[PDB]
Amino acid sequence: DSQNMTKAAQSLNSIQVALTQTYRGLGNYPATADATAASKLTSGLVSLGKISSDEAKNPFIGTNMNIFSFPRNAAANKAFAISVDGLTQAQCKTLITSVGDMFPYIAIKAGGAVALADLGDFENSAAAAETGVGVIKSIAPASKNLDLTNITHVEKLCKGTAPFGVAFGNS
Repeated sequence: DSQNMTKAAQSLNSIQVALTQTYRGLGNYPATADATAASKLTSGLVSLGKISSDEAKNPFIGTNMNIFSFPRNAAANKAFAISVDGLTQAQCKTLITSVGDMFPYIAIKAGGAVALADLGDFENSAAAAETGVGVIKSIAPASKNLDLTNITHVEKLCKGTAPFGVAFGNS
């Protein structure tokens, strides 16, 4: 389908549904200062049965996807991002165009794993998809969101050296 892309889509959907159902009425998502805390958050949610072990798995690398909380219009812990790390460039581009329509926010880390600082702010970081890296889709009104009619965006998407991490966000 490819099988891993289909599985990633399913899992990413299941996780964002679980996060929004669980935490929207609680005012915030759980704090995550760094990727260590993000990893512990995912493991915690598996342990509550909110997401299954298999849904938490990054299908490309076999370990849990990190879940970060990050700011929204300066308010702490008001958005989340599910990070899919360890991708090849091809997997980065394919995944974004396969599941991206389900997420208002998308950011890319080239050459490493997603970190909190890479995420910026859910509402105030403008997308610059013509650069193919960083925030490439967001609700910021000044955003230049990924535009598959633009060959520049298509070619530059997931620019750089591997591994690639892609963060899929919502609030």
